[PDB]
Amino acid sequence: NSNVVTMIRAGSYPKVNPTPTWVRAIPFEVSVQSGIAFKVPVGSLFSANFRTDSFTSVTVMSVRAWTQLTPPVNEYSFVRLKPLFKTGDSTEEFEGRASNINTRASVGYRIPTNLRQNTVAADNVCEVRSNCRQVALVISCCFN
Amino acid sequence: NSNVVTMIRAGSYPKVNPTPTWVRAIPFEVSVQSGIAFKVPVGSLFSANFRTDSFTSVTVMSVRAWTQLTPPVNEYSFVRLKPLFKTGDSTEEFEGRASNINTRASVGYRIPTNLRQNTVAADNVCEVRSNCRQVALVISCCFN
Amino acid sequence: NSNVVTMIRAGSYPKVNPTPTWVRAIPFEVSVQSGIAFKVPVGSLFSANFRTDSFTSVTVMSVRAWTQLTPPVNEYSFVRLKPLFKTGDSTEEFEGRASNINTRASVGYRIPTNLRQNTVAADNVCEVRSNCRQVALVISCCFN
Amino acid sequence: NSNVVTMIRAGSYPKVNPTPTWVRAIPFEVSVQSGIAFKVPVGSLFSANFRTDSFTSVTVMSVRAWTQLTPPVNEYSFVRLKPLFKTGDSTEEFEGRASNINTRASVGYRIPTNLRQNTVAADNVCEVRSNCRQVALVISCCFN
Amino acid sequence: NSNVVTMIRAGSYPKVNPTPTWVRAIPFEVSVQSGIAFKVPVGSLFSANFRTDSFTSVTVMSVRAWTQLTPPVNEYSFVRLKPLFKTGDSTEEFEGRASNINTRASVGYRIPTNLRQNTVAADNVCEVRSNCRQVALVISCCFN
Amino acid sequence: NSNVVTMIRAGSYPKVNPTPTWVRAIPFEVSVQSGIAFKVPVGSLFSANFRTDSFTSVTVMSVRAWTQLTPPVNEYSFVRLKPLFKTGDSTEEFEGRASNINTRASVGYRIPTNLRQNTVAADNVCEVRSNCRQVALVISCCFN
Amino acid sequence: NSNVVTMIRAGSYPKVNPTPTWVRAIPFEVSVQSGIAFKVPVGSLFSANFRTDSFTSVTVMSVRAWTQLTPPVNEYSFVRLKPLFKTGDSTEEFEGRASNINTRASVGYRIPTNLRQNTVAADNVCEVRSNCRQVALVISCCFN
RNA sequence: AAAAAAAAAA
RNA sequence: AAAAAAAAAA
RNA sequence: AAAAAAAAAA
RNA sequence: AAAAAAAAAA
RNA sequence: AAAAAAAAAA
RNA sequence: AAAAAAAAAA
RNA sequence: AAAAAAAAAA
RNA sequence: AAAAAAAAAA
RNA sequence: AAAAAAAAAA
RNA sequence: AAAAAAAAAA
RNA sequence: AAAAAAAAAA
RNA sequence: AAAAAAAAAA
RNA sequence: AAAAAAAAAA
RNA sequence: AAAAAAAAAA
Ligand SMILES: [Mg+2]
Ligand SMILES: [Mg+2]
Repeated sequence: NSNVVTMIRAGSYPKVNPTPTWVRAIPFEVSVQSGIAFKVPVGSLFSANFRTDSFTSVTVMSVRAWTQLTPPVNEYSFVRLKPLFKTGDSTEEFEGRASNINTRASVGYRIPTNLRQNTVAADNVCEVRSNCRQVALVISCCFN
Repeated sequence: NSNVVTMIRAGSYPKVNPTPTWVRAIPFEVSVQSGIAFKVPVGSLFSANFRTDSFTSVTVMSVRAWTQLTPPVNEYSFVRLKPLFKTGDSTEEFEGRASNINTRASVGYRIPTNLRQNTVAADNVCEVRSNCRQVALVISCCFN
Repeated sequence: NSNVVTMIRAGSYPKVNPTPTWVRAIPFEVSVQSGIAFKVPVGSLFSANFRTDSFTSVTVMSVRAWTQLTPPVNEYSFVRLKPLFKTGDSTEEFEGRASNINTRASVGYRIPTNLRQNTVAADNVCEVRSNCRQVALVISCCFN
Repeated sequence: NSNVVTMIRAGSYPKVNPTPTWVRAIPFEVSVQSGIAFKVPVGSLFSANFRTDSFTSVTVMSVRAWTQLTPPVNEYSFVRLKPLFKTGDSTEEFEGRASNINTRASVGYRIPTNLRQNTVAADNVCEVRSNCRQVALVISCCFN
Repeated sequence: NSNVVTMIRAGSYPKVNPTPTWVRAIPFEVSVQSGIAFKVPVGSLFSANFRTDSFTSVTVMSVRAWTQLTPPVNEYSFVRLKPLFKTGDSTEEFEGRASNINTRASVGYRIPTNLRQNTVAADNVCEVRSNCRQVALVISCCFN
Repeated sequence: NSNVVTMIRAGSYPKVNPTPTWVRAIPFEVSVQSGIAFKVPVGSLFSANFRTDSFTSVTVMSVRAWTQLTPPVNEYSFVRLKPLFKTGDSTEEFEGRASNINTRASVGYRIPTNLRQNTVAADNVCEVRSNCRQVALVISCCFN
Repeated sequence: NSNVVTMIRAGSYPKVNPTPTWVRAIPFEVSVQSGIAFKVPVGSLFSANFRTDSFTSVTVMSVRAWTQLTPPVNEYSFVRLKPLFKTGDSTEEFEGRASNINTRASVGYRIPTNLRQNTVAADNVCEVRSNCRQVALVISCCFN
């Protein structure tokens, strides 16, 4: 390959976009209480911590969750996800449980193409339930 | 395809990165004076206007330039690029000229793999010369 | 095949969901008045009569309608469907007519993937018009 | 694919059923005492918690069990299942044991076609034995 | 081919629709001010001038824009499009620039299937920015 | 497929037409008297009820007719069509009869390419005769 | 297949045996002391608990052992098996050790065809040694 | 990958 | 997938 | 290995 | 016959 | 399955 | 798809 | 056309 | 020779 | 293995 | 050249 | 059409 | 894609 | 013989 | 020999 700078025979000015879209896998944690569902805010996806503070909308594709702290004594960890949507919330409770007391419980869900619209900060992604005080989420989405 | 939310049989917690790299084509303009070279600052690449204010380093791959305003009376536009490098500046003057007085002049250069290291805000990319008061640049780079 | 109970070499605890989705064909009737459009409520889809009272949302895929009572004297039955959507109602009037005075008139419409979002009890599916006092609907949908 | 609503050339009124059958995997827990067998009631399968309260009968296909709490000190978890049938109870004691003290014990059994008849709330599925105070069951069945 | 009228052996009365959908490419202009974004109203798509006054909803598929008047002295034309959506506005600024001062600048964007829902008169399609006082749009859509 | 908005590399301004042609199947009814021919006016094809009020001309391709009300006592329905043309009316009487007293009679005719010219509101399509007080027409035409 | 009882064209009285042989995998536990070998009695294989109380002889094919309780503090479990035979005891000490302190240690041995003779209650199968107070055995044998 | 239940298509 | 024991079929 | 987003090449 | 949802198997 | 009209792609 | 009547073409 | 029940044949 | 139950192997 | 009667499927 | 919408044919 | 970055699948 | 000049490799 | 830099051609 | 109109057949 070349070891020096070389000329580029540029043509006309191209189509440009200073603020493009971005497909990402965003990791963040949420605090969870015993027997109570926690509504995950879409606003958590927009942050300088993820280089996404310039976005105001996002299209969520999938959600994965893991328990982030140990479970109560004698128990195995569990985590549940209930998808939420502006056009109508679901009543599914996708659940994962650990089979070793020292291991994380995990589960996830995919959003179908027909339900992949935008969401803003004030919207919620899903409800999280667990016997662990913290849950780690990894959300696959398209910032736009 | 599916019309409803479906379960994802998630496994162990994956490797994650909240602040990934980003390959981009960044468009911006610079002011140019007659007979004077303008040093293009790398700092112009880091801005909320490009969603890149969270980065402090960038690896430039190629630089393309176009005249952005009309040339002086009776003249055809021209633009020249002189690559700059922290390990030693080049003396090449890659030039493009218009063949129609109403059209932009354009030129570019590719940086070879061996010279693709990082640059920070205080560094300069290249020197620009033109008979036009403004030059539009489109820089292909890897933010990291 | 086996005539006795046999062991299952079960492994780790699986992913579970006590409240899954359900693809259905829901039959119900609506009362219709001469020259007046009847707005079909989505709420009619949630009922113990269909085993769907545990759901609060549904994604409608297609709607089919049949006249359920005889038409006025000297006439042939007819039924019209006008799709309704939260993002904007349609002005289509899909119509079917009977070709035998003693036979039902029928028609239907398919909702495209891009318009297959959720609906809740307070929403309406479509407007029904007919010269018959009752119309029988069969709605293909995904409860979630 | 289509982006708009389209007509369906519906024919005669079809055969319908407002209350269909449903093949499911039902997860629930039972409390177990040391040295005592717990009779699992079929009634636990009918609940609004599973969207099955509209059913009064079910055909069980298979039963899987996991210990749901930690075992006594110095021990490895174990779980046993004894199939029960209205025409004659079995004396099999299908057992699983953990090989790591921190892991669940698991086992299951399949019901042969010849023994797949209906069961009602007052009937029992099987007897559960364990050294753990709770057992998690996942029953594969056909609600009708 | 036949030179006279011929009989058609018609059967039963067909399914009919007096008010069908219509796929179109709608051309219209908007006034634009220096440094200010113009919100393009969906209402502009419904007009007797396009034979679309009978529609109240439309599904936009793509938007293309061209500068419609000459740019300021010494400049090249430019046009920018920022997609707007009821579920969340985008922050993309798709841009085109002219490479000849006497030529139009142009750009466009495609709406993905998952975001192709209906819009009504009060909704907005996108924001337009330009250095030209007028922009000509051609919107590909499905009236319904 | 894409889940986000994407750029379109638009070129020059295309050829456009705000008021295009439209191929349609138009359904409407006419009142018919015993032993009297009813001249079907072309004007009935132009109406807001069909989204065609912006057109003033139409090219008819084919005409189909069905009896729309029951026939007199003891009789079977019948319908006759006599094509009319500005350059010379036909004397054909294309006829259909029912073979069941409760069923519609139907018939149609195709206009040959050589006779497919435009017609305006004041023109007539055909003459209708029937023993039924109403006839339902479905006219295949090209609005222009 | 048949849904009713059907005739069997039986012939002469067959050879019969009310008390047949049985190939089994028998699970049972033994108590073990630190630094002391435990002689496993063959008599443990004959019990109503295994449905084998009607047998007085058995041919052992293989022996597998697992530690059944946790090991002493700071240690990994271990289990050793020394085969015993009426014609001459072996001096082999087949051993397994755990590689995780929370996991069972396991080992086994196969008896060659030439040493597969019968054993009665008063005979011993093998000697067991372990640092765990209990060992779980699974013996593959032929009851006769 | 096949099969069973609900749905859709053919 | 083959083999051994019980059973069934051929 | 294919696909989607950004980029580059053709 | 294929596909989508629940389940089962591989 | 082909064709005509509107649209999109190539 | 073939044939018969009128017409046209070859 | 195959299968199940009764019968017949082989 | 195949299948079902228990076991073993792969 | 085919056929006849009843049934089921196609 | 394929596809989507309206129409026509098969 | 291939490749690089982010993502998804296998 | 080939060739000429400088360089590198073979 | 291929490749890299400058040039030329296609 | 094909096609168009009327008829008949398939
Ligand atoms: Mg009848
Ligand atoms: Mg471990």
